Amino acid sequence: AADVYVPDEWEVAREKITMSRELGQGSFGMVYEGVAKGVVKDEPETRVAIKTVNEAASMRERIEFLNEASVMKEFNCHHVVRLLGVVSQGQPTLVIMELMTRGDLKSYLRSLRPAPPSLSKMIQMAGEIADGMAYLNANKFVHRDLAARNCMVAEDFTVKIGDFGMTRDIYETDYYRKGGKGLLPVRWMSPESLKDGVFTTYSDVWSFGVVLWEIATLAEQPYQGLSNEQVLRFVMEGGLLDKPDNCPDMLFELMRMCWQYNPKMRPSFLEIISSIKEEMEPGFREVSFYYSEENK
Ligand SMILES: Nc1ncnc2c1c(-c1cccc(OCc3ccccc3)c1)cn2[C@H]1C[C@@H](CN2CCC2)C1
Repeated sequence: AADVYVPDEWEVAREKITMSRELGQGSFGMVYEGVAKGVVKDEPETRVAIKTVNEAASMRERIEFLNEASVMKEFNCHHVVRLLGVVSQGQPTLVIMELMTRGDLKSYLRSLRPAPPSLSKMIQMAGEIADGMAYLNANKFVHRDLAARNCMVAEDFTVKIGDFGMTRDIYETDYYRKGGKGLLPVRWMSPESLKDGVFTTYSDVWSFGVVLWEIATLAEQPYQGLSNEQVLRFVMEGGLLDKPDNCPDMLFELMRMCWQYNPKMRPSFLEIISSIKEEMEPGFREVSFYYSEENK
């Protein structure tokens, strides 16, 4: 008997992947743009993103890397970035993913600053993100680091849920580190996450509210002008982000619902999609988790 990563149908021969450029570093190591052969059915070649570890010599980072990639093997949603494969045998350890050609949502939103995104465009982004999150929550996954920087933009401008590795510790389920060296995205965090480190579908809804505010401000810094320590206290004392200039009333109203102090008073992602579904593009019905037979 053994409890090591076991190569499966997701394993890809090393010789079938080439890297061509740097895309940037989120969790773990550099992400590269490249090409993988035989990863998509009836495509000989596929443009892909290829993720590495940060520290070559760390077996623990290696195992954690692969455990986190294995989580994605379960996901099949138009609004979540897809896993395409894994190179686990020998070094370097590689994770092969759907290439999101327009980069991260935060960088995208910043690029639109000098007309600004129309309400309809904003709603469309919101519903796509909420749909991805509804799928994940329905599959018992709590993202914990939802933020524009961890949503990704497709060639066709579809927003999809991305990097969830930044705040996952290797030992967390069995062991606690006293005090805590853990990374905490405080400006995106619910009062109960700030208080006790509790992360649920409800705290993901809180972060979603902050992503809406990022969309409406074109990725201004939430609580700009407060330190990290000041944000933590401010939000735990019931502080809220202000309504952005020229924010459509309906969007701010959504933020307000997501930012109920008590987690049980917050909408679910399904309830958010429900409230905005009529303002989504017609194609949303055909690609969404919300309208799929999985949504039961
Ligand atoms: N698919 C992609 N396509 C194109 N670029 C991508 C991605 C992903 C990408 C997308 C989805 C998931 C993901 O982590 C999953 C995971 C988690 C844990 C272990 C193994 C894998 C990475 C990140 N980037 C870029 C690298 C840049 C990071 N920046 C933006 C802020 C810092 C953005």
